Amino acid sequence: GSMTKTWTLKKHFVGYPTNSDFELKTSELPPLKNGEVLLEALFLTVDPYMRVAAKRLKEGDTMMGQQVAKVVESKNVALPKGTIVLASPGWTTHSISDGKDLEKLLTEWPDTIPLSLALGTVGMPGLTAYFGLLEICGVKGGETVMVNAAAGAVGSVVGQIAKLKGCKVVGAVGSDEKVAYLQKLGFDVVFNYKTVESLEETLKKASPDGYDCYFDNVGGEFSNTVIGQMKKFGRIAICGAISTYNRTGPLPPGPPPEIVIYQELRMEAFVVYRWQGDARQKALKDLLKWVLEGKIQYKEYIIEGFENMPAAFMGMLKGDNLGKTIVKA
Amino acid sequence: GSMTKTWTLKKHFVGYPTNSDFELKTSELPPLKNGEVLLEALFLTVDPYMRVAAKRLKEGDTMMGQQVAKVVESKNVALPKGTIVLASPGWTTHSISDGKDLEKLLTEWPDTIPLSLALGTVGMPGLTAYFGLLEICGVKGGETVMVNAAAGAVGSVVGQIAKLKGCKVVGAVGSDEKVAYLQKLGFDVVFNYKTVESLEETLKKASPDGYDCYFDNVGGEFSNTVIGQMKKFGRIAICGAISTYNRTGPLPPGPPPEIVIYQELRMEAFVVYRWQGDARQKALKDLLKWVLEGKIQYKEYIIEGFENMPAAFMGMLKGDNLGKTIVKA
Amino acid sequence: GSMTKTWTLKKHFVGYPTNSDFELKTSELPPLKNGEVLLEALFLTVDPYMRVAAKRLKEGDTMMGQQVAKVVESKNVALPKGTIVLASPGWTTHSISDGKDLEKLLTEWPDTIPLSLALGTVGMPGLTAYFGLLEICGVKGGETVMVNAAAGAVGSVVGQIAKLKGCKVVGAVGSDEKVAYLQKLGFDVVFNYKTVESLEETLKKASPDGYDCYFDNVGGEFSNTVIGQMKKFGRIAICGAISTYNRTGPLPPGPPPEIVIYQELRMEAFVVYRWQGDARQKALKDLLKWVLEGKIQYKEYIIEGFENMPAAFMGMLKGDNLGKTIVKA
Amino acid sequence: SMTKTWTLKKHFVGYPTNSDFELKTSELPPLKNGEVLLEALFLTVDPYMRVAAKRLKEGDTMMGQQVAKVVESKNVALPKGTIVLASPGWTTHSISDGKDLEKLLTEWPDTIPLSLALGTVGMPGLTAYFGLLEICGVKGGETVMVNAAAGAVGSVVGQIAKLKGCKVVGAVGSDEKVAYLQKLGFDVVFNYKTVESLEETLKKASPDGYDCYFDNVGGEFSNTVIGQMKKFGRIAICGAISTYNRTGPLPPGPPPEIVIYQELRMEAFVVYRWQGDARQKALKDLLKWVLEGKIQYKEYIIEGFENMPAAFMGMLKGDNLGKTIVKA
Ligand SMILES: NC(=O)c1ccc[n+]([C@@H]2O[C@H](COP(=O)([O-])OP(=O)(O)OC[C@H]3O[C@@H](n4cnc5c(N)ncnc54)[C@H](OP(=O)(O)O)[C@@H]3O)[C@@H](O)[C@H]2O)c1
Ligand SMILES: NC(=O)c1ccc[n+]([C@@H]2O[C@H](COP(=O)([O-])OP(=O)(O)OC[C@H]3O[C@@H](n4cnc5c(N)ncnc54)[C@H](OP(=O)(O)O)[C@@H]3O)[C@@H](O)[C@H]2O)c1
Ligand SMILES: NC(=O)c1ccc[n+]([C@@H]2O[C@H](COP(=O)([O-])OP(=O)(O)OC[C@H]3O[C@@H](n4cnc5c(N)ncnc54)[C@H](OP(=O)(O)O)[C@@H]3O)[C@@H](O)[C@H]2O)c1
Ligand SMILES: NC(=O)c1ccc[n+]([C@@H]2O[C@H](COP(=O)([O-])OP(=O)(O)OC[C@H]3O[C@@H](n4cnc5c(N)ncnc54)[C@H](OP(=O)(O)O)[C@@H]3O)[C@@H](O)[C@H]2O)c1
Ligand SMILES: COc1ccc2c(c1)c(CC(=O)O)c(C)n2C(=O)c1ccc(Cl)cc1
Ligand SMILES: COc1ccc2c(c1)c(CC(=O)O)c(C)n2C(=O)c1ccc(Cl)cc1
Ligand SMILES: COc1ccc2c(c1)c(CC(=O)O)c(C)n2C(=O)c1ccc(Cl)cc1
Ligand SMILES: COc1ccc2c(c1)c(CC(=O)O)c(C)n2C(=O)c1ccc(Cl)cc1
Repeated sequence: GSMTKTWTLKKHFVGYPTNSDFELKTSELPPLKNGEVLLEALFLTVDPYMRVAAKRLKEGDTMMGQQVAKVVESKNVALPKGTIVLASPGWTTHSISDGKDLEKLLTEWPDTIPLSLALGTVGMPGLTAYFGLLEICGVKGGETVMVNAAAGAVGSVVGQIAKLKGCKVVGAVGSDEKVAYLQKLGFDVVFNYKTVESLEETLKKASPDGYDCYFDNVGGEFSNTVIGQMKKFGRIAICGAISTYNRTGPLPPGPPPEIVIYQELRMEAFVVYRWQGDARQKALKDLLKWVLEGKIQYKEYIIEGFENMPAAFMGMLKGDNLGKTIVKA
Repeated sequence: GSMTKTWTLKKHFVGYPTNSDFELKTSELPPLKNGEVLLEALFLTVDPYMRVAAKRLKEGDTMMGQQVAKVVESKNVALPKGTIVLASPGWTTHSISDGKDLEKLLTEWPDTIPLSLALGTVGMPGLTAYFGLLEICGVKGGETVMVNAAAGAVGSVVGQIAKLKGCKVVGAVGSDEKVAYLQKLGFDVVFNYKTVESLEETLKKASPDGYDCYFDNVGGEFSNTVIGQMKKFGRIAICGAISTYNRTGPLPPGPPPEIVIYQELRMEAFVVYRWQGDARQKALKDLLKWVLEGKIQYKEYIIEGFENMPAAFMGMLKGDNLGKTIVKA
Repeated sequence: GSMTKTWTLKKHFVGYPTNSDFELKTSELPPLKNGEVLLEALFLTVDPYMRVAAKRLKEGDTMMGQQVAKVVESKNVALPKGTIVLASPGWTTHSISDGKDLEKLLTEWPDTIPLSLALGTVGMPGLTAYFGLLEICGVKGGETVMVNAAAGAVGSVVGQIAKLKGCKVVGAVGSDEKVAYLQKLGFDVVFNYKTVESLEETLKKASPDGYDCYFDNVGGEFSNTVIGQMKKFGRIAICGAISTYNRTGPLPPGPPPEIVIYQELRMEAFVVYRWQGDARQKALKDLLKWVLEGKIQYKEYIIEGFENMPAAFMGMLKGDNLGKTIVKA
Repeated sequence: SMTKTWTLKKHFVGYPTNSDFELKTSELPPLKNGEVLLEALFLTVDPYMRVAAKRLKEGDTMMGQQVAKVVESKNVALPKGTIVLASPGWTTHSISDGKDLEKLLTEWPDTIPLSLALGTVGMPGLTAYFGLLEICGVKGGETVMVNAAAGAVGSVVGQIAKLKGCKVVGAVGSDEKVAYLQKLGFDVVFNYKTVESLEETLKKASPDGYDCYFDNVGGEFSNTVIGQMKKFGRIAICGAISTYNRTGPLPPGPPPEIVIYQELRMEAFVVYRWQGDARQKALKDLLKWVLEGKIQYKEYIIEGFENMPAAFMGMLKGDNLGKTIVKA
């Protein structure tokens, strides 16, 4: 009896996604069964991983993704109308759930921050920065950390956790606007990797001593240069490689194995969902407390309208976003 | 006084080394001074690293390398005539030393094994396999381990230590004679990577479940294929990358970061000389005991004549060697 | 005074252009000076060369390009109101010109054909096909000509001029619709290069004798295969290499010089603007006359709306266009 | 009669190695009508053999040309003592029927070595002659880039360019070769192996660019040269020796943006395209220029048929200054 809107993949991406690769559909959801609830999207997220996972989708399928939603119709006594939850039905305005696949927000979640932070700094990207930096990289204080995409959802949290842990932070971003923003946040050195005369010279001057840690979101040639300036036994958290997600040809060369061996680098990739239970719960509480204390400032790149969700995904891949990209329903 | 012969790098290598890139030179060493000794090479080693480190030499320099030598003339009572030592004067038949840079063999070294094992299984390559497998890969027992160059000095020791730790071993070699030899040693699966119809399908049949560990001596496209079949949380010891040492053009593409990230691989490069003191002495003794007890079989590829040292170096780069490549003086 | 709209390059392209790389800007043009005129764009062209030339622009500059325009205000007696001219002010709807850089259409230009053909078959792309085939390739009749992008502006004119000169034409295109269209036109063989089981096998069956001429618009691996089937002393007109314009990494391998040398191939690149004066005028008249006689059928891929000019440029790079891509103001 | 023959034991992997060749001694049959027995005096080794050996079956004889003399004859047109060019491969003695033999120039004097018939006054000299004068189309005054400029073909290219009034920028692989070509008078000569940047070196050697490019090397080297060709510049694609011994994929191709913008003309060629009167005219011109001192000849002589594999391998690695020749 209820209607919904859903973004589906009409055509597989070639290079960057385009508007014609998506198709909006209006359908009628089935009636609720006993124990089910109807969820209305309040905020939806778009994330770089969707560019990679989309290739395993079939044409006509719904784009994957998480959202903050509220119950608008309930046949479940535990989930009354008004309940806020995180759910991953994909790019859709309304969806059916039985309760098992839903996640309530932290009990201490205050009204002083937008619910949309549950998809960002106090959500999956913030957890990625938390464990990638503190556990994979293992910063203990005083290290020099290189982080790229430093003005995005993950990188901005990485740099600010590093600063509050007593580290020096060198950040790479793709616009002068992002450089200014992170400078205001207090990052030690920030530069626009698109306009540097020499990426090697820039990284050398940013830290003549080398780099203890590298939180890598970009991959590709950029990371080959960073590897040449890691300290011996330096540590790389392989978080992402967004410079390759939209590639049409072969991957770029790897770093010269001469340098990798001499540098005896430890390089570990990770997926945020590895951490669950009490470890995950504790990381969310730390992130919430740091936001409320101002040690982590949040900024959101809000795109208004479900109909503009493809445009938000496409823009984020191209760096339009300063901070977590969010679609307000 | 005494005469000597020395192999020098006449020209920097372009692709594989050739005879024209080396020049034998005969010089007269000065008489011995107080505290000096004259060393006569008994066995000299050639190793893949020399292909890469030679680029940092100047044309005319002596090729670098280690050797087992004996004192044949002494003005140093602490190093009497007949003393056996390890020394790294380069590709030379005779050399003068004062003692500081000389390393005696293990005191328990028996006459039942060749002195040349101090350059191989009970030497630098054996230590490389030892720490690369037990620490960097961190084998606990029961893992499925992929080792390439599995019939070489390091790789053959890797597979044999893995077998006595209870691991399944999948070895890749370059000739049918190497396939047969390692099968007789007991390696679970061994194949000739040069003649298999498809490296990917071969690795899948050798272990449909994937690979817990990857001892990587080869790098390049081969490692790209192995990475597509690593188990989640799989560990890679980046030991060498010999598939690139003789390249004329750019490095090959890197591994797909999509697989590296989702499988959350740990990948650490290492240099054998990192381990010193009691850990190194303890590893040498473990290797020596394993040899005498038959747990580690040794095979040497002996090339006779100092004048054939370039041919041994080139042949080993071409895969001629079954076991440690050694030049008998 | 008069208002105008201008497409600017907001960001340098990384891979394929995206909407985020362009910015529409509204300006107020200054008053006309004596001898100047105000031009209103009727049709604008987008062309592959713009993907490569944009690299030399500064961010904020106007995208380069040609257009058919009409004088809407004149202080120039030679250019009264209503005059149609070709002009190259870039991607702009209104512009000021002093007349020197303007080109009137052929005096015999009839009302029976679209004005936009002055940007295509009876314009710059038609001149590229004309001189590239008749002069650089030097077809005299009876040759077998391989042309790729055979359904684009240049390639479609190449194949049709080749057919009317008595040549056999083998065309490569990127869709089955383009295969069907060119087969109907009378091209001897046409195939979809994206779906062939083996590019070499397809080209061998299309002409077991080889290829006398190769009009190359694509470059890359495709041309490596074509070179492997050129007749001895075959001629290649290097017109474009669009398969590399949107690359993120290094160029692909070159053709095997063993084949290029033994086949003694003649390869000459050219720019259409080399030909001027009477030679250029003669070609324009030939192209118009062939169009009016039906020997050259024209097709246009029309995108309506100046605001959709970036989308027409991007679509053409992705093969959306059958025939010359044109933006109707 | 007995003979000695070098055969391809194993197909090459990278550069040829000593083990890839096998010397075989066989007994030739007696002569029939019109047949002669040839004794090799000089044999040539050439870069093309590295590539043509890929079409051989293992056990076959290595291909190649040689100067030979008739030591036994049943052909009146070819008496004992006659000098001829023959291509029986790497063999000390061979039987021929006369059809495939070529007499030397009739005016060939005793003042020059016979072995020049395999070099400056032979196939490599003809390659430089037609490659430069026809494919590059030198008329005089051009700035000419020639690599392998101290080899058989490249040294003749640079000297024909000098006598036509051209500026010559030559690339070689040793300081000895740099000194030899600087002494000959080449305008600019550099060791491409020791420059820190090939682009900088070519930029300063000719800030104006290059009118012509005689290409013996190919690969990355030629990608750099293409970025410095003047508009409408001409490239003679003679060889690509930097790729003959490759084990992996070819390097990237030249940047098409530059090739199109500069409207470059690039034509490959094989020396045997020219025959009859055009070939004869070139041979005469080359002999005249050698006798007049305009083309100096230098040979890299390796003595002994048994060292022919070593001469072929060394030439591929740049040991040779001038044409590599094996003295039987
Ligand atoms: N391992 C995990 O579990 C995990 C979880 C979440 C995210 N990730 C990864 O972390 C990265 C960041 O994700 P996010 O959610 O925070 O997105 P984000 O950084 O907010 O947005 C993507 C950003 O990447 C940059 N970018 C795009 N193309 C680029 C290129 N070619 N070179 C360099 N930078 C480029 C752009 O910023 P500039 O203007 O600075 O270029 C853009 O703003 C992605 O690689 C993603 O896959 C991993
Ligand atoms: N990091 C360290 O401390 C350290 C120390 C010592 C050695 N290493 C490295 O460990 C590796 C083994 O060294 P080693 O002394 O034991 O040499 P080795 O394996 O005894 O000899 C090299 C072997 O590599 C193989 N090979 C050559 N080219 C190859 C290619 N393109 N692809 C695949 N395999 C190829 C050949 O065997 P096939 O018949 O299987 O091709 C050859 O026998 C080298 O990469 C070396 O640099 C590292
Ligand atoms: N030298 C000169 O003076 C001159 C002048 C004008 C144009 N040109 C060149 O000539 C070519 C054609 O230009 P045009 O104006 O006629 O454009 P066009 O062919 O009308 O449009 C470009 C076409 O190229 C094809 N294409 C795109 N990406 C490709 C790829 N990766 N591989 C193969 N084909 C691809 C697409 O058709 P498919 O469906 O077949 O992919 C597309 O329709 C371009 O290379 C251009 O630079 C040269
Ligand atoms: N008809 C034809 O098209 C034709 C006929 C004959 C020869 N050729 C070609 O012309 C070239 C020269 O032949 P040639 O008979 O005169 O031989 P050559 O130049 O006397 O000997 C080959 C020379 O090439 C150089 N070389 C080797 N490897 C190299 C590399 N990787 N990069 C750059 N230079 C390298 C060496 O000199 P450096 O010390 O300067 O490196 C070596 O001396 C070859 O490419 C051959 O195939 C073509
Ligand atoms: C990846 O290319 C190289 C280049 C140089 C290398 C190595 C590898 C390795 C490791 C290997 O791959 O064997 C070593 C050990 N190299 C040395 O220069 C060296 C030699 C002796 C000492 Cl004491 C210290 C360092
Ligand atoms: C670049 O190669 C990939 C491919 C797939 C990936 C990721 C990275 C990452 C990590 C990232 O880069 O954000 C994630 C999370 N991928 C998922 O498929 C996924 C999607 C939804 C869920 Cl619930 C769980 C997993
Ligand atoms: C680089 O790949 C090759 C392959 C074959 C080649 C050549 C080059 C060259 C030129 C060179 O590079 O020297 C020649 C002359 N090839 C011959 O097969 C040949 C032999 C005899 C005659 Cl009559 C005609 C041609
Ligand atoms: C792929 O590398 C390039 C880069 C720039 C190019 C071209 C090709 C071509 C040819 C082509 O289309 O391939 C042209 C014409 N370029 C121009 O910049 C240009 C010059 C003058 C005018 Cl009036 C208009 C455009």
